Amino acid sequence: TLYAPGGYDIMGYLIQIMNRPNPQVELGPVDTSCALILCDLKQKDTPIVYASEAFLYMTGYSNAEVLGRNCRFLQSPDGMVKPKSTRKYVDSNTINTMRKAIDRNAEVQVEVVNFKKNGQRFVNFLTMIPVRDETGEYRYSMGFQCE
Ligand SMILES: Cc1cc2nc3c(=O)[nH]c(=O)nc-3n(C[C@H](O)[C@H](O)[C@H](O)COP(=O)(O)OP(=O)(O)OC[C@H]3O[C@@H](n4cnc5c(N)ncnc54)[C@H](O)[C@@H]3O)c2cc1C
Repeated sequence: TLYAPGGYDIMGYLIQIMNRPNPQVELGPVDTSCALILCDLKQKDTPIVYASEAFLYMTGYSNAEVLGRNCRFLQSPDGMVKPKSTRKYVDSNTINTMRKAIDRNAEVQVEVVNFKKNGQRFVNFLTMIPVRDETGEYRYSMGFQCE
């Protein structure tokens, strides 16, 4: 996984999201003080390319343990979840809903059981919205996590 050398336009993307003409889920106002991440949809397995301070702190994982990985790792108390595996602590329907929404560039909002680095179980009120890069086409996905 590689990252944009100059960094990501997180604030620009936040504004883009709040300005979206056809919102499908209720986000309301959000900013960089929250736990959020940006994944690259044009790279293998939609890797995380940006994680806010709040996300790292809320989950207990460091930047080096988050960047370049699919966020599904939060689905196991040991931070290890293989793609297509049948999770034993997370509802399959919820996981499937997330997968199809991403594949369709459709907004989605769910409550999913996740685990912190120390293994603590928590419910993640998660919202994901597709983001267009400078080309005007969808390239990234911004996720908003809330314990
Ligand atoms: C920006 C962003 C932020 C994210 N943040 C989080 C986060 O904070 N926490 C989190 O947990 N995830 C998060 N995700 C989601 C995660 O990265 C994956 O997208 C999610 O787990 C679903 O995709 P998958 O690849 O894991 O699917 P898969 O590994 O393919 O798993 C799908 C599961 O659903 C079941 N299933 C599939 N199809 C069907 C069907 N037709 N009928 C019945 N069952 C079916 C299967 O049994 C399977 O185990 C985020 C994603 C993005 C893009």
